[PDB]
Amino acid sequence: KQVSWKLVTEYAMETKCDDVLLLLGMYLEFQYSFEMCLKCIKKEQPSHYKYHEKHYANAAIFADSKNQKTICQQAVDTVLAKKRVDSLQLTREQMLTNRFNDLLDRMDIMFGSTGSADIEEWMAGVAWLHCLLPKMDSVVYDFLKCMVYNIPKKRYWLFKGPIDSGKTTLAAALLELCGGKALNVNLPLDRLNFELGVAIDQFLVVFEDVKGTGGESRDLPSGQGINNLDNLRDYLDGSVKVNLEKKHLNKRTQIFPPGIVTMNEYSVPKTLQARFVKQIDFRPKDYLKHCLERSEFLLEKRIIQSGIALLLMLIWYRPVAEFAQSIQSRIVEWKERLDKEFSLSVYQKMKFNVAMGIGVLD
Amino acid sequence: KQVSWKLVTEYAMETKCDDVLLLLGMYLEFQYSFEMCLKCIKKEQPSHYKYHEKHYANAAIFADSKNQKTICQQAVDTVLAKKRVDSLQLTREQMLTNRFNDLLDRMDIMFGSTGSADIEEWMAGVAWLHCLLPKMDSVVYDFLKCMVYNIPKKRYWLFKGPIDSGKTTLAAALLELCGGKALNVNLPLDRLNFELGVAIDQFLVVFEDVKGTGGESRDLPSGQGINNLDNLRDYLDGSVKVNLEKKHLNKRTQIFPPGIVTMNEYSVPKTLQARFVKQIDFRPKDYLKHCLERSEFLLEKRIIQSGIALLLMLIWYRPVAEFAQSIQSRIVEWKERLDKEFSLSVYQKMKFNVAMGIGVLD
Amino acid sequence: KQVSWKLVTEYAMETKCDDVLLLLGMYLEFQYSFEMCLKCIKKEQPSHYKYHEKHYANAAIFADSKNQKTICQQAVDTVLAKKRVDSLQLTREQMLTNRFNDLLDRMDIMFGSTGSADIEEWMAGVAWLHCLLPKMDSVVYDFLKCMVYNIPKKRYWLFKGPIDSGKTTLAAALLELCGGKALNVNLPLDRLNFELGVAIDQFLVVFEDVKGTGGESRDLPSGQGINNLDNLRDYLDGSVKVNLEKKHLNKRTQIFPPGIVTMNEYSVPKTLQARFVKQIDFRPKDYLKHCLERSEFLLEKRIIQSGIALLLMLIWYRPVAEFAQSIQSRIVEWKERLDKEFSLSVYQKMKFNVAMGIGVLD
Amino acid sequence: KQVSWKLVTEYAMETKCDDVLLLLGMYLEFQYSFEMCLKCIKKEQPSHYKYHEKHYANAAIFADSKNQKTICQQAVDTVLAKKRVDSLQLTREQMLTNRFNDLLDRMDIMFGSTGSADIEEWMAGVAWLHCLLPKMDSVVYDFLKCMVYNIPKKRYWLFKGPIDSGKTTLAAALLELCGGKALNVNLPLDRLNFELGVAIDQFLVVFEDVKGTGGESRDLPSGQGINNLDNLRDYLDGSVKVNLEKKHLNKRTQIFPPGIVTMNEYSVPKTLQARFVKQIDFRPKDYLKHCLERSEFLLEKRIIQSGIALLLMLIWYRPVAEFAQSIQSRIVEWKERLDKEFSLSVYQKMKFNVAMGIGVLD
Amino acid sequence: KQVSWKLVTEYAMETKCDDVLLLLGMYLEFQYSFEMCLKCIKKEQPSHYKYHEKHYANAAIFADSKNQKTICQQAVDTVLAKKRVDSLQLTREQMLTNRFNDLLDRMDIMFGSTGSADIEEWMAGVAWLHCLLPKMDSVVYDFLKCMVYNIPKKRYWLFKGPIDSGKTTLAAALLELCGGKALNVNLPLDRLNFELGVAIDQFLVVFEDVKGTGGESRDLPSGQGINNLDNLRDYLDGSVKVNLEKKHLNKRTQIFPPGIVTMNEYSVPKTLQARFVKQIDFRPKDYLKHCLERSEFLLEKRIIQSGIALLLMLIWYRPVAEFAQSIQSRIVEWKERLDKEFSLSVYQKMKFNVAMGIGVLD
Ligand SMILES: [Zn+2]
Ligand SMILES: [Zn+2]
Ligand SMILES: [Zn+2]
Ligand SMILES: [Zn+2]
Ligand SMILES: [Zn+2]
Repeated sequence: KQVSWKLVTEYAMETKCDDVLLLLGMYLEFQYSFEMCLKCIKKEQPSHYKYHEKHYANAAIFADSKNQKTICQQAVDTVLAKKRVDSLQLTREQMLTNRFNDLLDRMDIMFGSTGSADIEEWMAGVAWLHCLLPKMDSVVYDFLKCMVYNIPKKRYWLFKGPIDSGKTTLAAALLELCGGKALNVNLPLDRLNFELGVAIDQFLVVFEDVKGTGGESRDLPSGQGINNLDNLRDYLDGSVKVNLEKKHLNKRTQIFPPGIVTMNEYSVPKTLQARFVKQIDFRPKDYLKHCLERSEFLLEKRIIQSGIALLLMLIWYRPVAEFAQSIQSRIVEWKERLDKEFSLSVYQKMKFNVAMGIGVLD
Repeated sequence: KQVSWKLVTEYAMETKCDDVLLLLGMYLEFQYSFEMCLKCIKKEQPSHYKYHEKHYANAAIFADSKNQKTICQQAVDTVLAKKRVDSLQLTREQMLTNRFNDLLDRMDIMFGSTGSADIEEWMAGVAWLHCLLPKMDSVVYDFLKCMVYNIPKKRYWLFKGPIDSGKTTLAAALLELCGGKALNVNLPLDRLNFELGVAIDQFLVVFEDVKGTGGESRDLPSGQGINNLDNLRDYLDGSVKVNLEKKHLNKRTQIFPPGIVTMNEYSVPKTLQARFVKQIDFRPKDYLKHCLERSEFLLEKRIIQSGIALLLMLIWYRPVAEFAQSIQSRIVEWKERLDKEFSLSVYQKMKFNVAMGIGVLD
Repeated sequence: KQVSWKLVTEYAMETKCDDVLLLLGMYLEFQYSFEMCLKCIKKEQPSHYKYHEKHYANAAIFADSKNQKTICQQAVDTVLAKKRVDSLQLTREQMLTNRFNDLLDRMDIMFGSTGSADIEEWMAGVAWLHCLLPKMDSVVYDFLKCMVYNIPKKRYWLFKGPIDSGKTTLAAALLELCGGKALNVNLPLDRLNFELGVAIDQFLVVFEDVKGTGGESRDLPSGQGINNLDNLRDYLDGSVKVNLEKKHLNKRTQIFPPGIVTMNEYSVPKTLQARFVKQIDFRPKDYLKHCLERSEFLLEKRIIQSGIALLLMLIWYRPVAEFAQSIQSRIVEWKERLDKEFSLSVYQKMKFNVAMGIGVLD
Repeated sequence: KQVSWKLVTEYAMETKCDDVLLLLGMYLEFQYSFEMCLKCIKKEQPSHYKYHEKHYANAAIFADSKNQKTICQQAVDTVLAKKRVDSLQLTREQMLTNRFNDLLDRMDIMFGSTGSADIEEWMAGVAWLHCLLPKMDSVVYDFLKCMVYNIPKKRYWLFKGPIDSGKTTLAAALLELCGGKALNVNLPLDRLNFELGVAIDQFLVVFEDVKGTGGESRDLPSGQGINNLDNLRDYLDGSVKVNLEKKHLNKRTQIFPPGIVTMNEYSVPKTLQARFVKQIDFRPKDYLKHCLERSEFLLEKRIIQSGIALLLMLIWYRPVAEFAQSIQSRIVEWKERLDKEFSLSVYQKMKFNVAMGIGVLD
Repeated sequence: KQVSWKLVTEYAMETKCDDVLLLLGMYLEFQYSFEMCLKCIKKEQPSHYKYHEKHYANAAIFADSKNQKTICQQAVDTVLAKKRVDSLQLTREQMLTNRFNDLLDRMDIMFGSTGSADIEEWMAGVAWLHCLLPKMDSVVYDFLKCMVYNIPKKRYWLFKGPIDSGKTTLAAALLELCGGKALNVNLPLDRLNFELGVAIDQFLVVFEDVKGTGGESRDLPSGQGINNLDNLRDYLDGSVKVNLEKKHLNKRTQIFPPGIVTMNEYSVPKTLQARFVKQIDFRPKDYLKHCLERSEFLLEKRIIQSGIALLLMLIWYRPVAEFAQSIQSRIVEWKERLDKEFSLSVYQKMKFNVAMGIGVLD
């Protein structure tokens, strides 16, 4: 009779779906009676089995509409219209809490009744990560406060180290823990601005492997990335706003996002150095490598690079009140979960096993 | 049933909202009953709580409308249309007063009971800023008269100074007080029109850190800024109109905007120098530097580079009749609030502190 | 009167038809009575005769409809939408089984009573192919497990060999058995992203004939392939996601696909070599060469490079349980047909022939 | 009342019209009573006088429609939708037969009651062509079987010869006899792919005048075309499919089409040579030139370059059963036509006249 | 109420109006009553006064129509559609007669009672032009026959001469008499296709001032024209079709148009020279030069370079039967008017004047 465009927009806003084709393809699965849906019975996809029921009726009418895409276009624009509002209205801590909430939804399913994730292998990831840097759980908390506070000339951390030292991994988990885009400044001074535009609306940015000049004697390729950063002081310390680009034309004007610079031991100009409020030197450690050699699951399952392993470390080490009021109920809920499955002496042993480089789970 | 396109346009026009996705996002939040509206109950957004009730009805119908996007378009074209009308019809002073009303709009909120802004700190900034130059409030006033009057060969100021000397800060605060855009002219003589086109319809312009080839011994980079500036004499003194490029074509033909040129102490050709009606030299001052070290909040909350700090200086030093008739009543309103809050002896101790380099609030 | 958009979409969805002009072309052939339909009477096209009757009615109305094109669009967006859904929700094994069902779909037709394919010849290809490498069926199986498992640093195979050595053939057959795209990386270090973007949503990738600067004496060209590969270590071992360029912008962010690298015997940097979990060397064999000279049909009917030849090898050598539960019944169906058609002693004489270099069917 | 979009699509599909403007302009000529049409009475254009009658009525209503182009747009898309189907469904021999049928329609009018063509001048063209190469009629048949069979590593012929030797002419008639696009590989390695995309959906391709390096001593310009061909082995012998481009993005992936390479006597690398299954050396012959000097009509009327002269040679020399069943009825029909107007001794004399270089028709 | 789209299309078709904005502009002038129409009363525009009355009614309704633009579109597509039809169906002579009718259309107006053209002056031009070359009217006639016949290797004329020698003038007059475009080939060998594409659907072409590298001593520039021409032998002699580029792609495939080549006395390669069926040499003549000095009106009113001057020469010298049957009656009409206006003895004195270099009207 008359397809309800509203319900479709609701489903989209509930699934957080900003892809028109992906929305179309999912709403259409609902057109079949749920009174038999195996996707639901078998709980295949949460984005499906939690809405099929409610939307059967409307999806059945939807499958007969003459402009299903136009409808999905408005549902999507709605998700984007909201993503644009929060962009200007939400505070940074709220930005961070939403990210956090989205990661918990991911964790709720991973370690749930209908999920594959093995939490024991993920706490092993926490043990390995907490052995990568001293007072690692305090570091992540600090980093998070640095990013949310986002204060001029104190918004960037510099990860320096050889390859396979750990900065890339920690810098990756940190990225996913907060949401944000990595960028590449090892480009020609004219190709730069396009890349810099990527950081639009982002919470944080990670300048992956910035290459410098000097050090070719130590087998390190000369690049202009370091040189470009020293020319992007305005961006890094962000005291005033900046104009960002995309679509071959100027878009947003804002405070460049705070972040991390991953580097490979190139000499740094004193003017560049001064832009980093914190520096972390990573050196490859033998036991850590050996631990992995005897714990393939941490790599093959991409656990130690996952921002989830870091959120997990927080929930496990950090005091509840350190989180936002709004999300604390969900945090205590996970602490109890965790505390109920792992004792301290068990988690501690995992850390001991890493130190001995033998296999977290031995 | 029958959504009102004019009611949405009203909302857009009173929010000065030129963003479609944003307008859409804002409006859809009014579909919910405002009775138990927390956003209103907590008064978290002026652009929301001030209009939710009046638009509840309309928004609720808008929610079930099939072309929400199209409705928002017309509302935005109406706002762009109004801005196109002011570009061609308001006097520069009417342009400056609207800008002032807008900043004031923020001040009511920042310093309101919902805002988080500390007015003592923003007055600490007036004091610090008032120690950056001799007779600073008169310096600001003149600039303003200069910009509004926009008179041939007497519309450009040259801020010359080392680094961390204040020119960047004052040029930034001035940029925000009047509206306008910063421009980079240290570019390829052909990738110039690109940037010069950003000046379209802008009130004033600021060429930041113009660099010259001449000079190098004193540690100053190359850049072609000075060079380029000398080839834009017609844009600078504005005796006749000019053709500005944007959208990768020739849009607006207008008198190029007045403004400032920030520079780092190079050799300025006589022909270029003759283009500036006034030139200010900034030399690093220890007390101002030490003072910041002890007055972190000035930089951390981006106060000294705010056009709001400067608007507070005019309201605090200058007489009412100096403002546009249309706004005075609002200024007087502020003077009183301010005079009720700070004694001249208090404000004076503040400048004394900056003078002794010890943080304004001691 | 009132054409059914859903009936056309059904037709499009069951033909996996993503082409609009093509869908339109197909559907308009159903407007004619199927009673005296020669295309059906002669069963010349599965995508036609299998659906003509069910769609006669609809097609006849479609013929007098004013927006046939628009109808076809939605039907295509529905198919693209389904493909967008599988990209994000199927496991790699479910991806491999669909691919297998499709190839099987062809096999039913090629070897059917309407097809022109000689099954003895395609079994001559299994034999020839089974003489190209030791334990070839186990080699194929592993690759498959490798690709499906897509595990960090253990997802790339290196096919190294001269020319006319078999690597090109096997890499082509393997490419068709799993789906995927061939890629050329011997390009300008900037005209690279272009090609790397072709890997988007693909199941596996094949970098064909990667060339290196090192080496030249032995008559091998220059090319920058090896060079480039070494700069794509992150795309190869797939520990973390990557941003792929297509449409002249940044589309999909995904784990780069697993695959093969075909190479012509250059010097492979240790850092690059460490990127391949397995390496196969192909050396020209006389009997295989002579055998082709006498087994023209193998090359002339493009059989040895077919993924169909290889699917026939798995069905012929491998046990049922090795296949996905969902498909086995169809394989068993084929095994029987095959076992009823060829005796092991016959197939063995075939390999003996390839061994003596005299054409498989003597 | 209501314009019949269907009839318009039928006319378009009957005229094989894929040009919207050309369709619009022709359907509109039908709006006038045919009961007086001089275009019909005078039989000016077959595309007009064979449909005016049937379409008057509908064209009269058409001339009053408010969106004649939208209608013509669907008629066209229909012709393209069909051209796309046959692209995937028709066999190569059917592809060739359709071409053949289209050439007969052209010949039916040329030598008909309302046509200008003089068949005697066209049989003179056949006599001249059959004197250009030994057993010429067997050559064309062979070439046609080579093209239809389209077998890997046996799909290309190489025409080598000085200028005005005859390869260009024969290669042109062959092109038109089969339908297909010529391409130019004498382009920069980066401009290549654009050109190569032209061969999409084509029956055959003709690489016109490929220039090499070496031979500048014999007054031959150095080019990179030969060099590019040796880099297009995959394309030439076509054992596996290839990706083709257009519209600045990737389109079809298919077996590159078979064809001819016209060359000017440059040395050929043994690796390139091996790609041509046949080579034909053309040497300018005196009597042939003299014959033309005394037979201007063969050139001024473009007869010896016309694919029609070749189809005519076939019908005249070849046995009916050598053609496809479907088209034989039409072939015997032309043989009788021909046999009724030209005796063997007459045609033979024409061949004798060419040999003597004096004028086919003397 | 209900505007007629066909009536507007009629207006567009009879004005040969291919401009949308222009058509719209013209039509809206008919909405006003034609009773007191001054434009009609004063007969200032044929494209106006000749149709105002018949369209008053329609135009008045058109004025209140909501989609005037869309109506005009169809009317223009109808005119473009007609032109697309003539491109493919008229004989070159029918093309030349339409062109002649059009120029004649102007002549009726220029020399009418509303026009400002002095016919004595335009006959002064025939005389001057008739002294520029021996047997000029026969020279014009031949060119015309040449162009219409468009016969292989006999379609290009070479106008070779110094400067101010007449070649430019005659080539311009000839260009206007037949229709066509001027082309610049002294360009980059890659920015050539651009210009060559302008020849699309044109009747004849004129390569103006082709320059050669050879030669320089005699004060002649460089340019690559001659060079390029020699690489376009296939475009020049038109034995086979060619692919022309426009819209930045490959549009029309056609026989390249016939025409003239204007040149300034360089060295023309034999291979290039063989491309011209006729070559005319222009050498500066004093009397012709002096004559202009005293016959300013010839240059000032752009008469000697007009195709109208030349059409007047054919009507004045040539016999009726030489024209197309379809137009003769109109020519005879003109001959009489002309013979009634000028005696042969008068016209002869005119040539005598040009001969003595003293202005034709003395
Ligand atoms: Zn379901
Ligand atoms: Zn509210
Ligand atoms: Zn059928
Ligand atoms: Zn007719
Ligand atoms: Zn009028």
